[PDB]
Amino acid sequence: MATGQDRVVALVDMDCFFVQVEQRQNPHLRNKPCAVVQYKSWKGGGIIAVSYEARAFGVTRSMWADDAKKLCPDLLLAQVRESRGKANLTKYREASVEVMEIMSRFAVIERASIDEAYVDLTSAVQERLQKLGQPISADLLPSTYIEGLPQGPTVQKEGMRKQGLFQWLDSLQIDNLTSPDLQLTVGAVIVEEMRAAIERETGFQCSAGISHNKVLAKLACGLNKPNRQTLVSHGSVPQLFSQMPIRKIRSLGGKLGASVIEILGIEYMGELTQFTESQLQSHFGEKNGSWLYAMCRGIEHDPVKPRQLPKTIGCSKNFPGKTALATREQVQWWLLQLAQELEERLTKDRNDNDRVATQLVVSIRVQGDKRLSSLRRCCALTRYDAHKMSHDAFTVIKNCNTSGIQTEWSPLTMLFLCATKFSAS
DNA sequence: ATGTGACGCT
DNA sequence: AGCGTCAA
Ligand SMILES: Nc1ccn([C@H]2C[C@H](O)[C@@H](COP(=O)(O)OP(=O)(O)OP(=O)(O)O)O2)c(=O)n1
Ligand SMILES: [Ca+2]
Repeated sequence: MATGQDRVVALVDMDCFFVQVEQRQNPHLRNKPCAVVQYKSWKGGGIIAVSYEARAFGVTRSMWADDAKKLCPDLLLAQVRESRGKANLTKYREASVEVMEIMSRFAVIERASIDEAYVDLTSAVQERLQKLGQPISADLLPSTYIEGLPQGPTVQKEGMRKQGLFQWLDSLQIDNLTSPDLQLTVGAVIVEEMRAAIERETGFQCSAGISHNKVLAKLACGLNKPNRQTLVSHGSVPQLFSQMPIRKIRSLGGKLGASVIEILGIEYMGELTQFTESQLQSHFGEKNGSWLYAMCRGIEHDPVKPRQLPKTIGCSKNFPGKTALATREQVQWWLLQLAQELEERLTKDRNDNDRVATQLVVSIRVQGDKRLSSLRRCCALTRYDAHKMSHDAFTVIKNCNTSGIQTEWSPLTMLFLCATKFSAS
């Protein structure tokens, strides 16, 4: 029996992260229907983050502020810092590197997103079981939800959870330390603990998902939001997946999952457990078949990586519709500004992490082209110089102008510089 | 006309 | 090397 209960993986996401960061800075926005805005010019600005009070009005990410004011009239709005013509997210990066430092103190983290990190707690948990030859109280888990529980023979929201917790806390075997359920339970305490520190030392709230692998830890987190954690066990999986849409799983949100639906003619994840391993390999490849077969039975061996630091530093600028760049001088100018921000971020990164980028990546967009990026060329980053970068960034794309006149440009919907291929310093 | 970053594939 | 997929 290849348990599928080898590791203990947690996943922590900050609840309406960007909003909180503003709410902490501006006290007047806390416990208020509010949102983070970007570029007031076009339609009051596009929304990139929504407080959960404003999520009651139906305000969502990717929506113009003017339109959201029609749903939530008294929607308080914070604005994003702007840098040389573009939005600047230095505040949330600096606010993110805060939380990572804290999660690091407990265990090794994989920076999935800016407000997310994965934690492999196998080592840490076992090193607690020896120091705790004794039961586990419910008071050590005041925000933990046991998925699937309760059931059988407690009316409102926190009325339950308690029962599901109690029903669970009885069933577990504190005697058997190899008991995977016991491990997750202990991890949840450890997760509860680090969460409390995050809120104490930053003032920020977050949800967490605890399970045996990364993908389940992900889904578990999003189950009970906000400021709650959810424990998904091996036993919760079959009953859970049977009603759980496939689109609601990492990687399966894309067109892969779309085909998987219409190819096999299904809806939920539990319906994959029928098909053999070789069948799913026959449709989606040896890699996907092996993965889907394991994952539909709640198994995934994609490991948590010691990667608290990114591998690519980049900044983008989009020029939608008639705002496209049709001169060499606009392009020359913007590439500079883009390279200017990239430089100070690089010199920053260097002074903190003691490392340097070596290869400059340039990427563009044209009009009448759907895909996010059309062309993309590497360079060679040797000097953190906002000019040498952009000048070379121009050089590696100077040819792209299809105009007979050199002063113009034929046009760009987007530009994207990216410093990568790092090296130790 | 919403506006980074990681990874797989050829 | 360049492009495609996926998600925050
Ligand atoms: N397409 C996106 C996705 C995220 N973010 C920013 C804003 C988010 O606050 C933060 C993380 O977004 P999440 O998807 O993790 O979810 P939220 O933090 O917005 O709230 P919640 O966790 O309650 O869903 O990164 C963004 O600007 N654009
Ligand atoms: Ca979030």
